[PDB]
Amino acid sequence: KFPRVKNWELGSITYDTLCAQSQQDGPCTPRRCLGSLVLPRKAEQLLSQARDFINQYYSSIKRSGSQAHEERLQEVEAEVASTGTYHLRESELVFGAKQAWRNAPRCVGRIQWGKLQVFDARDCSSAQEMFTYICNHIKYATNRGNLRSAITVFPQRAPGRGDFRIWNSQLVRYAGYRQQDGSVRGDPANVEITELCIQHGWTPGNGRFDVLPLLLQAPDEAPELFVLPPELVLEVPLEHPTLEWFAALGLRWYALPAVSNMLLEIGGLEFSAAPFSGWYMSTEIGTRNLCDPHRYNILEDVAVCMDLDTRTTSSLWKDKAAVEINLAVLHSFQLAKVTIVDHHAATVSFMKHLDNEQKARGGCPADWAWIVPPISGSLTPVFHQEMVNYILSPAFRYQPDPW
Amino acid sequence: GPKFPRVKNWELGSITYDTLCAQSQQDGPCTPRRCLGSLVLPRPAEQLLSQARDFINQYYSSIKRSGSQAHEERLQEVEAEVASTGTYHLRESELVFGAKQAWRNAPRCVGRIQWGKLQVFDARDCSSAQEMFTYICNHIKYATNRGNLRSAITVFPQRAPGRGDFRIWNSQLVRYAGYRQQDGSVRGDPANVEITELCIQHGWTPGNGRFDVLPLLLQAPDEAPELFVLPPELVLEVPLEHPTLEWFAALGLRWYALPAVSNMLLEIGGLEFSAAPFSGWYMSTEIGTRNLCDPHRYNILEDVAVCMDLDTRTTSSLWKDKAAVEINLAVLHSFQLAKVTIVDHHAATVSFMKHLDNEQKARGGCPADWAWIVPPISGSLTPVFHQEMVNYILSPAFRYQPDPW
Ligand code: HEM
Ligand code: HEM
Ligand SMILES: Cc1cc(N)nc(CCc2cncc(CCCN(C)C)c2)c1
Ligand SMILES: Cc1cc(N)nc(CCc2cncc(CCCN(C)C)c2)c1
Ligand SMILES: C[C@H](O)[C@H](O)[C@H]1CNc2nc(N)[nH]c(=O)c2N1
Ligand SMILES: C[C@H](O)[C@H](O)[C@H]1CNc2nc(N)[nH]c(=O)c2N1
Ligand SMILES: [Cl-]
Ligand SMILES: [Cl-]
Ligand SMILES: [Zn+2]
Repeated sequence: KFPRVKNWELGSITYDTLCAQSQQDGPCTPRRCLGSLVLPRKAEQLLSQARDFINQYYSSIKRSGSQAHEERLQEVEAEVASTGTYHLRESELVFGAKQAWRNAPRCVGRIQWGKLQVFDARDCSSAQEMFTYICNHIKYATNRGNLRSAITVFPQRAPGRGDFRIWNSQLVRYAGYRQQDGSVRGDPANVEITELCIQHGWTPGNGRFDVLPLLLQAPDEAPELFVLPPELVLEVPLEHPTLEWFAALGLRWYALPAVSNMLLEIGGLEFSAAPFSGWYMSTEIGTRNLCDPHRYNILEDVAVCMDLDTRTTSSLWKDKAAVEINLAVLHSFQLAKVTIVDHHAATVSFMKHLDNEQKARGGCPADWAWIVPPISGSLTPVFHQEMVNYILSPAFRYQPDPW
Repeated sequence: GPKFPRVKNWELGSITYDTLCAQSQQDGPCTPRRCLGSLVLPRPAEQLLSQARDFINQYYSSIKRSGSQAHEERLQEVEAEVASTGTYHLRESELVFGAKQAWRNAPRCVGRIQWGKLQVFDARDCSSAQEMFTYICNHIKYATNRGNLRSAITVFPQRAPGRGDFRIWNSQLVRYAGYRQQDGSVRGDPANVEITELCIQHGWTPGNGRFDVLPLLLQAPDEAPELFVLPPELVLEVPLEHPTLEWFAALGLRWYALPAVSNMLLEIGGLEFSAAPFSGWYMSTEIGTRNLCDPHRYNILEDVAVCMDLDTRTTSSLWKDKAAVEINLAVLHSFQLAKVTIVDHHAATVSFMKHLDNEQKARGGCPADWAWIVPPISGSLTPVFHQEMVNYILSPAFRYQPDPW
């Protein structure tokens, strides 16, 4: 029937009835679970999604059945029947953006979901205008290190017309230059975007942390290249509270995590450019970005500096170096007065969020493999909590690369 | 592309397709509408015969005699036996193949690289609780081997029509007592509170330590379980010390050498073996992270962090992470010093990636439960974190079964 959901540390049980509201298939079947896969393998419809969303909106303002609610439904209907599409009012877009964050199964930061600044950028007609909105978004969100969550929404997709797109996967990305002796200098995750930039006329650097320009694209136009003003990109030098040699590693990370390659779907409408930002959880930087073998891969370097036995796995040299790197990220962001949350505090807030949502909506869609942090899993409460994963709309979705 | 799940490793960029999942004949808990992958326990002769035939086919394939005269004859013999008695019996070599294949098929086990080297003790002649005990002690002595641990399974008689099961009530052959206290706390292992109280109900005189080895409650068919004390010399333990933190030894922590699971059901060709205890050797995180640091287990994290003089008043000091690493190191160092087989989570996961490649070639895939395969500390520092996995049920299988009481 409905999933019985148990927490194995406390022995407490809930039941998810929210999943019954899902209208979209995930990748699992009774024959086999594909829950660990990162990406998906691959007018009456629009109208029914539209109506459902308008229903969500009016219920949320506690005015279901009001004349305003009936009129709005007819507007949507008349617009679709005539034009094949429709448009949201700003207040609907604001509600929609918040629900999409709220519904995002892979996000451990959802306790913050109702606090989101929404910039309406739907009156955008050029890449140059896109750039101006983006600079303002960054300036607002960064806020001298007192980070504020925000989203900017660019014009929706229209049939038989190219999309508005930001080609970069994030607003801030460090270059990855592939030197022909096999290796990569910089961030291996951004090799393809770096090359795309150079090809579109960017003068490349040759450092480990060169901030990339943005490639911005208006419909059916070649993308345009814009360099972000260095004073807009707040960055944090990494040092360690006790290990003085750590700063000599020349490591740093940027303050603002702003994803810019995802599609925002609201009521059947699709926003192909809608970058969103919040603040970092430390493990993203300290564990994944710096310690992944296919990223900066600094584990061995830090270990050799800590004079650890690199010869055998059984000395746990990797685990020790990783802890210290995460410590340095936390220490450095704290010294710089830049908002950051550690994985213990984040997962503790998520448990509170699960409980809030259980009372509010009867469940919470969550992807266990993503919610549990990449170091010290079972040391956090979420490890011991069963979760149900399913797709609710409004939603953030992946979409193909524009190139 | 091919019409099978596509499986990617995000570290290496390499891609495989799982075709083995096509052979699954039993559903798990997921649907296209919602994934239940994270749940720990998810919820007639014609039915027996098809399970039986499938297994005999599997057996004859494994010896490259599929379609042979002996194959058709063994099939014919299984149908005849089921037809006249409602059940059938496995030849010795079929039981051995079945036991190894159940291990090979176990989605939650990271140690499967070793699957082909499993010593199978045939105990289907056992007729008493006392005899079960003799078999179990023999298993323990062989598997323990003075610290040079050897994988083994002992198989007691199958479930039979209208007759009680053979059962071992304890969840493992070695378990530390958990004594419920007057204030509500637990002395010992909280995981074992219930089995401890059952032992006392059945006549065990209880100790009062943190590490009292429990007696075994053993049940022969249609009889009350009998109580058996393991002679201490048979139960190898390892006192825990740390290679540099000299005070760690003073904590008086220890763990037993042999992980031997005893409450699972071994299913083969529809036959059900309700008592089939199996053992290997530990991965160090099972002891160092889960058993010692889980909040609902021994919960020693704060004790150790205080000894290490860490800031336990704030999450951002990473005092939990720091203490947990040193505890795992102590586990590894103590087992190594004691010459008792053990594998760290890095070596174990590397060996499992090797296993995945072997099985891709041998069977076109490998059923695996990501959440269980990725270790409870240092997750993304191990190669399995970045490997997509397909989970599904194959038979022969080890299955959960309800508690006997
Ligand atoms: C405010 C503090 C926030 C924290 C601490 C946080 C934390 C996280 C973390 C750790 C991840 C995993 C990312 C990865 O491993 O690659 C994630 C993913 C995600 N977050 Fe949040 N987040 C925050 C704000 C937001 C906001 C404002 C939004 C949208 C409005 C959002 C939506 C998402 C989405 C859609 C993903 C999945 C990304 C993907 O699948 O590629 N988050 N978050
Ligand atoms: C040889 C060394 C072995 C190692 C290092 C190993 C490792 C592990 C680990 C770390 C787990 C996770 C347990 C947990 O978190 O509760 C596990 C589970 C499991 N193992 Fe292995 N194992 C080994 C041998 C065996 C053998 C010999 C068998 C059977 C013949 C086996 C069958 C299983 C099964 C069925 C589970 C799942 C149990 C459950 O879900 O309660 N393993 N193993
Ligand atoms: C709003 C927000 C806040 C935050 N702390 N992290 C994020 C995600 C940032 C992030 C971190 N590592 C990696 C990625 C890339 C993910 C790519 N997808 C396709 C798996 C993104 C977003
Ligand atoms: C053969 C074998 C080897 C090994 N290293 N571990 C095991 C599992 C032992 C084990 C460890 N922690 C916890 C448990 C309890 C299992 C809980 N199941 C029933 C959900 C069992 C078995
Ligand atoms: C294969 C596996 O699904 C994949 O590597 C996932 C695991 N969990 C994750 N969790 C987070 N937060 N971010 C990730 O990129 C991943 N990667
Ligand atoms: C809720 C979650 O499924 C549960 O805590 C699981 C997670 N992964 C695990 N993995 C292993 N090896 N052992 C476990 O007990 C668990 N517990
Ligand atoms: Cl990032
Ligand atoms: Cl154990
Ligand atoms: Zn699933």
